[PDB]
Amino acid sequence: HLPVPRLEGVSREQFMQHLYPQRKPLVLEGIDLGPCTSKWTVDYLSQVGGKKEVKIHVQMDKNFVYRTLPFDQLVQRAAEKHKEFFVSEDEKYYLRSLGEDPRKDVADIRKQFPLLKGDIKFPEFFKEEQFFSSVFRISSPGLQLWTHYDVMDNLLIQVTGKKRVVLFSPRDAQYLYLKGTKSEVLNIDNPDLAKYPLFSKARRYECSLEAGDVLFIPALWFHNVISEEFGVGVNIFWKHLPSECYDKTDTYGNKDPTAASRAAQILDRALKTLAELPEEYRDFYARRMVLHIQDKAYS
Amino acid sequence: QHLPVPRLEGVSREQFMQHLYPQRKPLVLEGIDLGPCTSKWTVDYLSQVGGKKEVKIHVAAVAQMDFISKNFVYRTLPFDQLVQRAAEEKHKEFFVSEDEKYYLRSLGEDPRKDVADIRKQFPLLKGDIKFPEFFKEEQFFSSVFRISSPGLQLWTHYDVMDNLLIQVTGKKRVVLFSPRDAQYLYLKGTKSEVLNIDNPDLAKYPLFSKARRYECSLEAGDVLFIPALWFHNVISEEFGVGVNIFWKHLPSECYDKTDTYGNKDPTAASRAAQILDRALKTLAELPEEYRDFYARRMVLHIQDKAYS
Ligand SMILES: O=C(O)CCC(=O)C(=O)O
Ligand code: NI
Ligand code: NI
Repeated sequence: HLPVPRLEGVSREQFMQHLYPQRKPLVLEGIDLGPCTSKWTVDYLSQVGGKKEVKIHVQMDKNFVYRTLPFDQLVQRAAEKHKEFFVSEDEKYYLRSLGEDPRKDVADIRKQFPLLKGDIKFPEFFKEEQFFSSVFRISSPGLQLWTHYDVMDNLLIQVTGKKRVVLFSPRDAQYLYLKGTKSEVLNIDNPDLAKYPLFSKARRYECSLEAGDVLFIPALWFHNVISEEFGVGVNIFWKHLPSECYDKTDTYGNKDPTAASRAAQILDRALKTLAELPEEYRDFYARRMVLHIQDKAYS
Repeated sequence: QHLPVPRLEGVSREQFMQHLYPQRKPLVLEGIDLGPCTSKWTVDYLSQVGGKKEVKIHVAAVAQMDFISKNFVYRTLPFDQLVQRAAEEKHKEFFVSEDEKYYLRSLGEDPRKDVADIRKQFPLLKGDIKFPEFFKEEQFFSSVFRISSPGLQLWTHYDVMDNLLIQVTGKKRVVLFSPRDAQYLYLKGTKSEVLNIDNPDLAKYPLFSKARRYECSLEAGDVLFIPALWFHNVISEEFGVGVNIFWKHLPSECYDKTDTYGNKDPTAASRAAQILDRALKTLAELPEEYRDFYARRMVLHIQDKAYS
């Protein structure tokens, strides 16, 4: 239960030249985000944001179904056991902003919530060219989000309400039972070691974003976010690598850099060759392979 | 773990070939009619009937031969003379030290083109020995003389062929490791860095600890079956003469035609490594924080789609 460092009065420069390079999670207390942290009450937020349709999600596994609703009702229901309901009386809601055409364009609080945007100052921790996306994350009290990872550097700004989040090192990948970018273990707290023995060797870092706190999540770091109370956050993705290194298709910040994806493909070719020797020689030379990859491309 | 390699007597060409062989495990066979070699081949006889065919030889100043440091030097001798020296302890004449040890491993006339064959190169001697007929004729790949000074310790290597190591004279301690144990052995090519296997430097080679070793000793008359890929480490305990017979377990097509020894890995496997070295080249131009993550993705993938 390692804790992630909290730090006050950290500077633009201090961050970029001395903290950022450490490549480790870190929360930043007392940054100036503007008025937003002060005036984004459920009652204000509904008014300002508007009634544009936002794609909704309704401990989550598919035990959730997607819906849609007017932004203003999304928030108001997020706060509320909601009276009117898509599925249940004790429904829980969850927003994750997306562009107009989700497969074409990234989310961006500027373009999509202009009026609300003017209320928040994103930390100037990266260069304006490196920007990737800005995302509203509004969830209801208690919601539990599977443990995923993102390929962009991330700033998770907690604007309103509390929120627990626990993180894992990229190197605790093996113990994570990775189905793509998500991990199989839903309940982080008391995990059925029965079903997944390895999840226990994973060193977890924990921390709790209080309204106004900023959590930095380096590229590749694993993280579970549980909304202690109701609240709205925004996180900001940005390109750590030269812009050419990433996936063009990717408007979520989830697809590996092409390089990873390319070498992962030729890897499947090497295996298609190997596969034609009797299992026993195939086994042998596969292990001889991972031996190689470890000596040379590890740390 | 320290296991024993089974020792079976009166095993027949059919049992071995049908029952024992497909098990793919080490096995020693006792009491096989090896021909008269086993009683005839004294050092005096071998010098004589073996002749003066000049042979390439390993000379070493220390029992524990080493490829990392390469603490031994290639030389040549007339066969008879090699035998004669291998059987002494001290030496009148010598390449390096009065106490130096010798190792013969029979080679073809032109190693670049010719596999070694006891038949072709020591015609008179092949007369005294009846190779166990335990494989199909067509798959016979090679047959090698092995002659060593007492107390000489070769290194842990594996071979790509199946192999019958025939212990004609002297006594040989042989410990083997599974091919799955590759991860514990600190290999560099078909060789292992761990030289001292009885008193291993665990400070230097920690993983060597997880390695489960089969052990067995070879006495005159004993024949040992060493399936391909099985690591093995031999130590002639007193001066002895072995011969060994490699042969193809796979479609002859699968092997590397340029290989006259039995080391070079099946072309396909070799292929996959040139391919893989390509992936490891493209990925390599990602920052290491990243590349490292995708390496570990890669091995996770191999242990699933490609391991046993
Ligand atoms: O007998 C020896 O000295 C070594 C034999 C060996 O390594 C083999 O037959 O593969
Ligand atoms: Ni995320
Ligand atoms: Ni060998």
